[PDB]
Amino acid sequence: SMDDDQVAFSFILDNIVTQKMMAVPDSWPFHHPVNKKFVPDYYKVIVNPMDLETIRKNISKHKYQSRESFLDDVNLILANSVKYNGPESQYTKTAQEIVNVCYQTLTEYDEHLTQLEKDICTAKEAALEEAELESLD
Ligand SMILES: C[C@@H]1COCCN1c1cc(C2([S@](C)(=N)=O)CC2)nc(-c2cccc3[nH]ncc23)n1
Repeated sequence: SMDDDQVAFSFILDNIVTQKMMAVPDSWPFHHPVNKKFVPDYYKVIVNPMDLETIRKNISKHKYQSRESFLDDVNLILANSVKYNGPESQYTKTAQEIVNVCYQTLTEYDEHLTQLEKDICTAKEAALEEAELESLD
C-alpha cells in the first residue's frame, strides 16, 4: 500500500532522528525551536529556522517523500548554526555531528529507503493519473 510505504519511510526517518541524531552528546540546542523569549534576536538572523522537533513533526505529517527532502531540513540545522554561531563554534561542531550521524544511518538504510522512495513516487504518480482520468468522467 502507499500508506504502508509512507508509514515505513516516515518511521525509519523518525528512528534516525530519535535514536541517532537526538542521542549526539550535547545536542540539546537543536532538539526544539529556539524560544524567542530566551534568544530575542535569533529570528532576526535566522530566516528559515529548523530543529529536530520540527523535523519529527514533519515526519508525522509525511512531509518527506525522499531522502533529499529530509536532508534539506537536516542540513538547515547545520547551516543555521553556521550563520548564527559561526563555522568554528562548538554549537556548529555539534550540529555537524548530528548531520554526520544522520548521513551514516541513512547510508545504513539506503537500500530500503531508496526502494520505499521509488514505490511512493510510482504510487503517487499513479494516484494522480487515476484522479485526473476520473475527474474527466
Ligand atoms: C542560540 C543557541 C545557539 O544556536 C543554536 C540554538 N541555541 C539555543 C537553543 C536553545 C533552545 S530553547 C531552550 N528552546 O530556546 C532549543 C534549546 N536555547 C538556547 C539558550 C536559551 C537561553 C539562554 C542561552 N544562553 N546560551 C544559549 C541559550 N540556545
